[PDB]
Amino acid sequence: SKRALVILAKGAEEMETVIPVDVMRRAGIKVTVAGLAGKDPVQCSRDVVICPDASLEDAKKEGPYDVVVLPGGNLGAQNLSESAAVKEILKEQENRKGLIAAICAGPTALLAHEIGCGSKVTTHPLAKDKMMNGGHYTYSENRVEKDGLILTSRGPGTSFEFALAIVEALNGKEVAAQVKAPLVL
Repeated sequence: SKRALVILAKGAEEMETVIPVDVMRRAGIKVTVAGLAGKDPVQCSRDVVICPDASLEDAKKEGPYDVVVLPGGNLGAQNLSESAAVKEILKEQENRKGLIAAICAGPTALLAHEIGCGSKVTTHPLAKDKMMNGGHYTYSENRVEKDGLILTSRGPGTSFEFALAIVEALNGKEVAAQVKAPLVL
């Protein structure tokens, strides 16, 4: 049974964190919502407050994940980009050859941690310049971009496609389709 690690830092975009967690869980994949700052509730960009399942501190110890997903939100992505814990996890996930997914401003975290340089990726239009600084990536405008183990999406309204892509990547076309239907997309 596939496992997903979702890192939630304050400033994180609510819709971008909940949609993938919800979706992935609908797909029978064990999702762990780890609060970047601990086990305390996290205040997201639009003030909705989420209680983490656990702190990154603990979650990190729970062996590897088939997918580690980075939510968007300017500030949230900044918090991640400045976190040493996230740096070690992303790097482990890239050596271990696992999947890394980031939506909206979230991929600018792969940049800060030098993850997957050379991959084709996408971001929120307004996060393109930051993500492209230094030309270490090749930009794309598709709603969902997947270059090997690097899966990126653009924003809130691409979350469903983002999340379903992860599902397909982890459990295949059949499961993603079954999960998708009831969603009324």
